[PDB]
Amino acid sequence: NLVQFSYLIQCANHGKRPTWHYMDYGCYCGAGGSGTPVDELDRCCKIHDDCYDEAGKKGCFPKMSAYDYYCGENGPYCRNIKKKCLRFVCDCDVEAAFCFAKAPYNNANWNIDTKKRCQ
Repeated sequence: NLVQFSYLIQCANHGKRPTWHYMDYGCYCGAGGSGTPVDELDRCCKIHDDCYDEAGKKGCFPKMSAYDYYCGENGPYCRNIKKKCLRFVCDCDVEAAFCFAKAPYNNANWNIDTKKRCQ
């Protein structure tokens, strides 16, 4: 999951910020998953969790291999067609990489008290 997701995030945001900046943000960007998303970047992470829960109920995890993608001028896009579970997880990852690149990064929402703000 994380290695290829990091390449898609870095492609979409052009290098603006390191992937780790999105790993402990709000209520949903990171390990847990409770409460209401604190902002539009946090809503990106919640949709990505919904997407990964759907992929798991379709038997798409663990990943058979690396999915196919290309980083063009355009930003990243997925290229698997015949391998359906690899295309489904890549779609989840590239929609969150674009969402992240377009959402404002609110520095006050990095590493919050999640037991309190999301519960």
